Amino acid sequence: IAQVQVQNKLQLAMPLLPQEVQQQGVSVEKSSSSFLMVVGVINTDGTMTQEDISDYVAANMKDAISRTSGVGDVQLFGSQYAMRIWMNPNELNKFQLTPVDVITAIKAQNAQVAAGQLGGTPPVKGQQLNASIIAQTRLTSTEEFGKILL
Amino acid sequence: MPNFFIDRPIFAWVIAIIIMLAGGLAILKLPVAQYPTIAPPAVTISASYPGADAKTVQDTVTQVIEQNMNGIDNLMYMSSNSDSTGTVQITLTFESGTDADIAQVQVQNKLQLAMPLLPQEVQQQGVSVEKSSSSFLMVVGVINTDGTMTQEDISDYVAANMKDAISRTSGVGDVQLFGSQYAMRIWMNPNELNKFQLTPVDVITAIKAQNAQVAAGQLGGTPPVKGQQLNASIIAQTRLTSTEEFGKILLKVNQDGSRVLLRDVAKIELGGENYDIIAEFNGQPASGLGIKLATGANALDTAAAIRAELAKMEPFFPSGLKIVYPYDTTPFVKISIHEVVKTLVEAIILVFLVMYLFLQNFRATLIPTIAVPVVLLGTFAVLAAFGFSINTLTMFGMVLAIGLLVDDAIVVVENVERVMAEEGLPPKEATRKSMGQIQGALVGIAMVLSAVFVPMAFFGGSTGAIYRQFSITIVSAMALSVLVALILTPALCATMLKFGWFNRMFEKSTHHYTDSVGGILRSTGRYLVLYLIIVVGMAYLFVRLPSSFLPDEDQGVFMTMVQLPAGATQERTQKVLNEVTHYYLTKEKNNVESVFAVNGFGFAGRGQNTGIAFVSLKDWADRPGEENKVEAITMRATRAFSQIKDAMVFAFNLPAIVELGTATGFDFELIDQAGLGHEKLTQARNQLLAEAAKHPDMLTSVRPNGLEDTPQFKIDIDQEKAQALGVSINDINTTLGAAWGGSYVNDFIDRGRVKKVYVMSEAKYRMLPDDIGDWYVRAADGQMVPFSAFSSSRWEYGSPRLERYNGLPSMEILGQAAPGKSTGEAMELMEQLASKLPTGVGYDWTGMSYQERLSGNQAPSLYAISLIVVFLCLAALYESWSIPFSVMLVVPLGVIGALLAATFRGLTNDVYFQVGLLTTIGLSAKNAILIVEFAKDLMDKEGKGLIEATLDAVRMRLRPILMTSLAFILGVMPLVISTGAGSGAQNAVGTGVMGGMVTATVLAIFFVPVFFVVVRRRFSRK
Amino acid sequence: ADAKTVQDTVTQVIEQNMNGIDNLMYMSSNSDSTGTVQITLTFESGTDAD
Amino acid sequence: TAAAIRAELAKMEPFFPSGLKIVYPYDTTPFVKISIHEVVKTLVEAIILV
Amino acid sequence: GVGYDWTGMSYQERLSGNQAPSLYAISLIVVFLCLAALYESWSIPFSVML
Ligand SMILES: COc1cccc2c1C(=O)c1c(O)c3c(c(O)c1C2=O)C[C@@](O)(C(=O)CO)C[C@@H]3O[C@H]1C[C@H](N)[C@@H](O)[C@H](C)O1
Repeated sequence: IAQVQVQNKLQLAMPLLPQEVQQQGVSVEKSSSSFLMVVGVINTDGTMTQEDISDYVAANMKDAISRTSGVGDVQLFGSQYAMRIWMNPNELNKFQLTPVDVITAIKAQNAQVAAGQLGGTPPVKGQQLNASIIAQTRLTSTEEFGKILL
Repeated sequence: MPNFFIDRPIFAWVIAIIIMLAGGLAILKLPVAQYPTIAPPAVTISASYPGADAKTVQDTVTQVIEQNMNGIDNLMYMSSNSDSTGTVQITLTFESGTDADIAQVQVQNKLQLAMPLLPQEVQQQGVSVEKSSSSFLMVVGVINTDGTMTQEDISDYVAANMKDAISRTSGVGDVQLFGSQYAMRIWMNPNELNKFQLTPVDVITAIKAQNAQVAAGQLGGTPPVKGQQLNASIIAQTRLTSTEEFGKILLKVNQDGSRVLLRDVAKIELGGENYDIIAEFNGQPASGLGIKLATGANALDTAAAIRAELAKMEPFFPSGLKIVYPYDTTPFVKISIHEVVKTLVEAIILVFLVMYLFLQNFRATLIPTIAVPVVLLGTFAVLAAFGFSINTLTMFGMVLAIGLLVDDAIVVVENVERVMAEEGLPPKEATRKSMGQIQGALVGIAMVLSAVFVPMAFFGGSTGAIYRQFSITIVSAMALSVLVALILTPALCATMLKFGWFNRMFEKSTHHYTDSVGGILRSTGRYLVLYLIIVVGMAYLFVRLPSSFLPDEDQGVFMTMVQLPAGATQERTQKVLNEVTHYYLTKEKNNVESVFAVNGFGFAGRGQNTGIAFVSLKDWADRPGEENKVEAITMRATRAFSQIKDAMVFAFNLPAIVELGTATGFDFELIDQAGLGHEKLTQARNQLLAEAAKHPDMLTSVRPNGLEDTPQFKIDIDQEKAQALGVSINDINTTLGAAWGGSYVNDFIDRGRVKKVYVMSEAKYRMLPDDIGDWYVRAADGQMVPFSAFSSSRWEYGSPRLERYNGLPSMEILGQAAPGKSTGEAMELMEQLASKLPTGVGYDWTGMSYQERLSGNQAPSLYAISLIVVFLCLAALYESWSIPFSVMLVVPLGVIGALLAATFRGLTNDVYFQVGLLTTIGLSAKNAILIVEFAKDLMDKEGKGLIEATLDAVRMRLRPILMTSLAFILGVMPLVISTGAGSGAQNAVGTGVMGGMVTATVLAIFFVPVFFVVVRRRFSRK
Repeated sequence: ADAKTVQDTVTQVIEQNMNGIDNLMYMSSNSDSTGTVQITLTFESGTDAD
Repeated sequence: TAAAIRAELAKMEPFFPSGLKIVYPYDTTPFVKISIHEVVKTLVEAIILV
Repeated sequence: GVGYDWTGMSYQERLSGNQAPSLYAISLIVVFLCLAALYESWSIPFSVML
């Protein structure tokens, strides 16, 4: 309960938080101040980096560990990868663009979305062939992004 | 005690009255319900996004959504599928017997956060979070019989008018709809619409602000001005509330006073919300309403009340509203129940009759017969005292118990009409000294006994529970008995207690019988050989005896499996259903009572491609033999249902306990592990599978439980051109979207009930890649362009459904053990075959195969602890690390009688039989104790001589044993062992004992006296 | 500005739904002009509120 | 928990990249394991002086 | 097509009413029976209870 009770209330300020909080979701949890336990993960053959690890780790194992009883908070000594768009001003000052511009890009060319489909759900008189209609996908490599057309 | 009680037996009747009273309150205070609660508590998480496709749900949806299920408490494992029609299930099964209210919270309330990055399309249709269960109490259906009502008008009405009816009645654990409720439908046509230079968009926004709700002051309320007197409430804009009002939206005005309404671009109409599940019952528009328990009410009352409620209310809304019940779990209980107390009741009767025969008497057969009932009736408030409840598990729980209730009664009165015969005092000291010799024995055979039962309430999971049902029952029954025979029986029969051949003619075979045996015991160890044979041989049987859970049972309903091929489609899957309707209505009128089939479900995943069809038979009555029942009706179907097209149609009987661990089968999920993608996994998936079938030795039938890559028609917006042509990528996307997957504008209220509104183009314009075209965007300049303008089409393959095991992509494969082999030795091959696959590809077990794996085998360790405490108790009924060792070697004698349910009958080692196989080693080793007591009693007291005792001690026993032994073996052979319908576990319960009882006697009489000496003498040697 | 408007819009829904829920004795709502609504559940005594 | 955590990872160890080792720094478990056993020895032990 | 129930105090009230004629009954019967056991006499109670 408490954990309960608390998020009854919370929950009625969701919808006043700034969208950007919001959206990195808020968390509630119960647990111990101190740490149970710390789990190194280095790599032998200098085969990956500081970064690389922290992605693998988050991509790999921060999961299950948080999702896993009485584990009730795993810090993560690192961060997972993200699509990164270290801008440069000079330029967008040159070709005459602001991040705003850059951004709106990023939502458009990097995006998943939702057609419908050919055997049309409520269909017609009398039809064979039904199948989905796929449009825009979600970008997927360093590359896709910054070939985005500005 | 029973000495201080024989005395005041006026008391041991008060005692006999509370105990009794308490099972009347408790009979009343008792739940009743087909089974109890034996599956682990899952929460499912349902989601929808009109027109997605998989990646586009998996990556807009499942994920993240995963990613953040992360700090709920007891969870076992999670999966998750995302398929091609919006949906996301996401069940998360949890540890043994958590709190369901508390999981579900948590689960969800940690959803609450989630949402923020769930996409505005979803956010709006709701994710709901809720509890496993996807079949229970009854399923009312609502039909027309005019051709008046389509689906939707029927679904509507149901939702309109009865759904809450019902969903509030004593029971009724929630209602769920076999339809929709009207929808403001709004079917665009890019023609009648490009003519105005209008996209769906402008249709969209229009319907938005033409139909909303706008705030608006009062007149005072706030701070007002000196001396007002008017407060009212201003009433701005209000939801539209018809097809009319809707057809009147100024989508455009051109300078000619121009009137571009909605219906001038579309067509308004009351519609359904989802259009893609065609439900009919008997050829006929349908719209059922499923409805589940209530958690601690009573299947029996509850159905009543729902039948009730319908009945008051079909005096209403026009045409035929005929309300069928094409599923009820109602009979199947009642009809059980009725046949269960039929068992008790009669197994008493039998005591009485097998009570003339052994005792010329009457006020003695009047004893067992007010003592069982008083042992039952209290075993009703023990149940109600550990919550339990009245269900097919618990019921049979006391029938596989009868044997030991009964016995314990005759056991006491009959020690009395031995000792009050064989030169003995009146009732008085007859009892006092009678009771006396059994007193200790009677107790102490608690202990020993409890130890061969308790164990069993400790087991695994889903399974363990069934067992615990059985375990308590028996215990608190049996252990109830003892206590009632040390108290109401000593003082009962001690207070009322005073052919032409059989009498002296039994006093014949007895004499003749102990001779025989007196030679057995000259030789001595002669038969100990003829024993090890009988040991040895059990051992051969145990192994041979097949395994399981609960023998399937006929339930008066089963199912048909339609499953049209790749890209199928509704229209063309109906036809299939219509045949699986016909070839059920026609070639089976004397049994099909009602086909209720529906396309767009087949729990393999949804979509015009698949339906499923539940038929519900006529009453078992009207179904004579073998051929007229299920296994059999379905037999013929299945075979008569191949010869059909290229459309695979199966039929099958539901499993025992719907919600639970079916086949003895395995469940095997392939997980993903790294980068490997859909494809790579699809590679592993296949390799492994193919592997598997080159090993029919370990036997098998591995299957992907899930779907092939089908082809995908793929648009593909050309961003450059689109800027270029002056055309917003939102307008494209949208317009394609709402043309084709429809979108859901806002709501409106329809004769009192807010109801969604959907906007999406007629079908005519939306069927074939070839129509893409009809569809035209306004772009920046008033120039209405088309697709080819800025988009290109290509076919692809990809997934309609997409698997993911806790957090992460995963397939799913299930197959059988092996005519030959064990579920366990088969797991273990399938895991070597899994050993040697492309790195990345993991593999892990679910369902059943978490059960079976985890706990799984424990028969062993739990039985050590009985066969141990059986000893430690037993020896201190005796004072001897050795004499007890004679009461044991009984165990097998009883087994082989049981186990020849192999080679006389077509059966398998299954809970119903083990639980038997328990009940039989009660009677048995307590024969053993009594006997080897009587054989102790002499020797210890009046030294009555090494064997002199053994021969005398059986000498005085062969009745009691033969007495109940006779009661039972008839007690069980009734319907139990021969039965038409509502049965099965009937057969299971009996055949077990019935056979295991035989020997438990027939072997016992001779051996046990053997045993006694064989061991009392060996332990004082040379 | 919305009388019945609320009662059909939030209140109803929230009610249709208040089934299942153990130990529940009676429920009792009421819309409102200002658009506030109070559904209310009350359960058989000594039930576990939390 | 620790057992579970530990035999989670343990469950995802045959499939990390190239050379990547869970190591094990600061973990507070095994003392409370050893410790609480330390005592136990003492029970048996001073069974044996008595 | 119109009717009623009670709420709060009342529905408590009515509930507390119709309960007595059991509360007496069962309580009697419990004593009568106690006396029996106690005074070993299926008869002595009859007295007392009268
Ligand atoms: C793992 O759960 C299940 C497993 C197997 C197959 C099934 C289900 C299942 O739950 C299920 C349903 O719950 C429902 C239906 C159903 O056919 C099945 C299964 O086949 C049919 C239904 O959609 C109609 O017949 C409507 O015309 C009604 C109902 O909808 C339910 C389920 C929705 N997903 C839910 O959000 C809604 C309110 O109730």
